[PDB]
Amino acid sequence: QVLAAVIFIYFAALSPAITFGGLLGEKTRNQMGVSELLISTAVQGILFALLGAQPLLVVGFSGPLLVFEEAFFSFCETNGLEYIVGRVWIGFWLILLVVLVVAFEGSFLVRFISRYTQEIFSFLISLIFIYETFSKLIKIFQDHPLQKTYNYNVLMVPKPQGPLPNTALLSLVLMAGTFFFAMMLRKFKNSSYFPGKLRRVIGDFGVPISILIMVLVDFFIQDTYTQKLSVPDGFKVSNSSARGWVIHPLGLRSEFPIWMMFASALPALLVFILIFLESQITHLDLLLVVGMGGVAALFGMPWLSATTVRSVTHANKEQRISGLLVAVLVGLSILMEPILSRIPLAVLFGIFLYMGVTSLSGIQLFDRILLLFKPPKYHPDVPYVKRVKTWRMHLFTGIQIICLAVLWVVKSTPASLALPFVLILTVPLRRVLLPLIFRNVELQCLDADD
Amino acid sequence: DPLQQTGQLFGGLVRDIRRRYPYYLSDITDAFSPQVLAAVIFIYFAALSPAITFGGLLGEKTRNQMGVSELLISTAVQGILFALLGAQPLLVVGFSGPLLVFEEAFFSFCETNGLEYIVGRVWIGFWLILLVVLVVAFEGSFLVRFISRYTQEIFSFLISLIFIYETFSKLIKIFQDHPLQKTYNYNVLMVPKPQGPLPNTALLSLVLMAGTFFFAMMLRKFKNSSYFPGKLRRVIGDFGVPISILIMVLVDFFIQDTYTQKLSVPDGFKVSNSSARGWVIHPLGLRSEFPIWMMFASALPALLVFILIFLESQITTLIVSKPERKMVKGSGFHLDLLLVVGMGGVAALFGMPWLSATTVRSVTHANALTVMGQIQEVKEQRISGLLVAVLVGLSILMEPILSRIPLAVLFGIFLYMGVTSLSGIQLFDRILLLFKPPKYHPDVPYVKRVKTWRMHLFTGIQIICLAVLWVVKSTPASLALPFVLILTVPLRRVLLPLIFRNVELQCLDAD
Ligand SMILES: CCCCCCCC(=O)OC[C@H](COP(=O)(O)O[C@@H]1[C@H](O)[C@H](O)[C@@H](OP(=O)(O)O)[C@H](OP(=O)(O)O)[C@H]1O)OC(=O)CCCCCCC
Ligand SMILES: CCCCCCCCCCCC(=O)OC[C@H](COP(=O)(O)OCC[N+](C)(C)C)OC(=O)CCCCCCCCCCC
Ligand SMILES: *[C@@H]1O[C@H](CO)[C@@H](O)[C@H](O)[C@H]1NC(C)=O
Ligand SMILES: *[C@@H]1O[C@H](CO)[C@@H](O)[C@H](O)[C@H]1NC(C)=O
Ligand SMILES: [Cl-]
Repeated sequence: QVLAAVIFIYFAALSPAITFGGLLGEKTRNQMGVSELLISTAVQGILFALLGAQPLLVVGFSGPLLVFEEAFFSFCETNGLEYIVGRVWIGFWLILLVVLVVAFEGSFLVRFISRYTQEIFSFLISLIFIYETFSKLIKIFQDHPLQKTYNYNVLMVPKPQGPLPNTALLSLVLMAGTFFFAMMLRKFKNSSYFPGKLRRVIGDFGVPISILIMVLVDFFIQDTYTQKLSVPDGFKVSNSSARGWVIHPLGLRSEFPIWMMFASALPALLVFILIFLESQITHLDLLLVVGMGGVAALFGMPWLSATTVRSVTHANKEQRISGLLVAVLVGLSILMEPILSRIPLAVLFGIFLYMGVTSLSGIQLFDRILLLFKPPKYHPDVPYVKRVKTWRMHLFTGIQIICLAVLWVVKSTPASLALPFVLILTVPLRRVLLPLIFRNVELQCLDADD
Repeated sequence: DPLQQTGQLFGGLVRDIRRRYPYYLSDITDAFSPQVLAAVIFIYFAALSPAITFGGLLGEKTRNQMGVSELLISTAVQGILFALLGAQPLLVVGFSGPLLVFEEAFFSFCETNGLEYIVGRVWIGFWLILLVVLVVAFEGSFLVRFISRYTQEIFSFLISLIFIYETFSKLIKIFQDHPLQKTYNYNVLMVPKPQGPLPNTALLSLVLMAGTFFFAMMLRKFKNSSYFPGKLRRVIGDFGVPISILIMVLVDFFIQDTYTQKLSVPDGFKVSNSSARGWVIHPLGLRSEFPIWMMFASALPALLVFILIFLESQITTLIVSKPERKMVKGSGFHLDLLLVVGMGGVAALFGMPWLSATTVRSVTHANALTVMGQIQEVKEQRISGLLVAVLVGLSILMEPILSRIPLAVLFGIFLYMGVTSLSGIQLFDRILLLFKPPKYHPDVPYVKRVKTWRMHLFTGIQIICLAVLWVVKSTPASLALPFVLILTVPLRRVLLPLIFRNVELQCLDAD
């Protein structure tokens, strides 16, 4: 049973890892791509299985880190600075910050983060995925428009340099099909058909089965082009003309400025905020995560977070061996270059939209947002309807919606590096400003801990 | 009882009239509701598009003896008269697939034997009128007492499956006409139709069909949901199919440079081949003399056509007028059979096609007028079918609005129609129960009082019958499909009691 459980924890680890880094590649001009994230996830999984206190957590790239990497990439492109050396110095500031945390007693702010901030954070991260996949679809339709005629001798060796006949519609079809198949396998896992063991096994592999089906569909279409996953053959870096394997803190093409080394403290404090929040939703493990992320930043490798996983690895000392096996197999996943380069990006974007929509379903803020449109006689048995009036809970949800709108406006500004600051500013809003608007009983009934 | 044998001649017809015609003012004023307008807009497309497709196919199979215009005019006139005079006004009278097979087979016979096709059709219609008057006089329609849920559900499931299969085959044909290629010809002529492969036509057709089906199903689910005010929710859910059609038509309208196949109607109210025939067919030949023997040899094709129309039309009437669908105003079988076959025979005199009651269209029309909430009641009237027939008749003059409707949107609508027509069939429920474990079977008598492997054996015998009927539909002896269906009537009554116990037979088969 252990040999079967390590197969399951592979694919559950594989599907975001091949997705996010691909996103990261398209967000970083392949300077920071699939291979860096895969090898970083492998080495950090090995080290976390060997040295971690709690092996129930798994380490991997997540959405908030991707948003921060895009914010820093836009910051560097606007200021003309080098990106990955700034990442190196942010990492150095992370080592010094976390060793100060160890020198102090610990993180005493764990009680200040409430259900308010976690709901706002998760609803913002789920809203980012849908926006990103729809923006990618719009970009594909802008690259290859629906025209009466096309130039049928375009050159495609670096990238398609002109419009193409059926690429945009096939990308839309692949995205919709992958999302639909993932949602229906998720439905089938909770249905009443088939034997229960076989139904649960099939529904547990909902993402890999949909991925395999859509990859087969695109593979058996011969003439139409669809953009594929950019994966190098071996242990090589994604963009060799951009950076080497080891990245010196001084400079690659231009030396790093004196001012931005000491000013690297300000973005590095926000990395620690983002790692702290999503590890709390899912301090020795925080030490290992931040320290390994800062060490891996020297090699141009991504920071990871702490995420929880289902009880399949609990049924596998045994759970530490399973983590080491899945980490070394994630390392060996880069060796399967042909079957990873035959995967379209539209399949991964359908999976991306599926993960966003699935992540929306467990949030009480989303439940109240749906409760805005229902009549008051259809509101459920939950205590925040029986003990809080409909107008008061609607005002509460409207305030949270206003906060989400403020966060989305700030993320759209050029100064989008201040998103963790504005999002941690909701704790002074909850602990100070909300008791002036609401009463007490409504406040312990709405964002009640559980 | 609506299915009884009285000794007085034309007794079933006069009692059908006496039981349905007092409800005429309620049949007029029961339609004053937005759901009836939504049903009109739904059934108009659902009855116009098969008329266009079958008229084009008929004009291809013959030498334009019977084209799109004749089918549209006949459908409009027969629908108007059947709505104004019928005993079951919720039936939809239109062309069907077996009728096309008979018309091409009879055209092949008349071309081989050198006879005139339309005059032979006229004499077939005369014999049809004679046999339907004789059958209604003898009250022969009571024979449909011998059609139980076995034959009804087998026929309804077969028709729904062929509908879904035909829609998917149309989509696959659209893919085959415009394949996914590396390169295309830029100057493809478009005047009769596209003469070659085109980019973005197959995939956009698939996207339009999928989007229309998805919007129809989501707006169906919104009707039974708990969101929005209840009145607004019911109004939006009632117009779910028109809203889906409008949304995807607007999506196709805002895409400029991509070709999609649009709905096309003939121009003007004229015959398809003015040289071959006029408006009125003379029964004593048109250019040559009509032989006397074929005047008497029309009895066998008239019997075949009467058997076809009788079985589809009466099994449709038993399906729509089931007691589980909460029909209260009453139905009619003798009057409906008399009207359908008599107007078919009269329309054959003008060269117009004869028509029958179609199962999928009539079930869709009744389902679009059923008030949900478990079924409370059905909005039954004579205005929705009359307006659908009138709009089919005026659809030639509706060219600027019908030229903007792509065929893929209607293909998604047809897929939605087939999927919703599967619901309500116990054979489909047992087919679904074949895949569920016995833990999750519902609280129905045929699960509680019947062992689960016996229920599965009953379902498997029905699947064997469906497969045999599908094979008969595939082979060129497709006109024997009703007769093979007749073979399911002794199968319930003779062979099944040898292998099943009596309580299991009244539990699995009921009324
Ligand atoms: C490769 C597999 C091929 C199929 C081989 C299938 C061969 C096969 O064994 O299945 C028989 C199975 C019935 O099995 P059976 O009812 O005896 O066993 C029950 C069943 O497994 C339920 O799913 C369980 O409920 P839950 O979910 O745990 O809550 C229940 O557990 P418990 O709670 O009572 O203790 C079990 O007792 O279902 C079918 O009849 C046809 C399924 C459709 C067959 C699909 C045909 C494609
Ligand atoms: C919810 C609704 C879903 C519906 C999906 C239906 C798919 C049917 C596919 C039929 C293909 C076929 O048969 O394609 C046929 C053609 C080749 O035919 P040819 O050589 O021109 O034949 C000419 C024959 N003549 C000469 C008689 C005219 O192949 C292709 O160009 C490749 C089509 C690939 C289809 C993939 C589309 C995406 C499907 C998955 C979406 C999730
Ligand atoms: C990274 O690769 C891209 C191609 O996607 C290239 O345009 C860019 O110049 C590379 N970055 C370098 C060389 O720094
Ligand atoms: C009309 O009839 C003639 C003779 O049967 C035939 O040749 C012709 O194709 C038909 N159709 C048209 C449109 O003329
Ligand atoms: Cl049919």
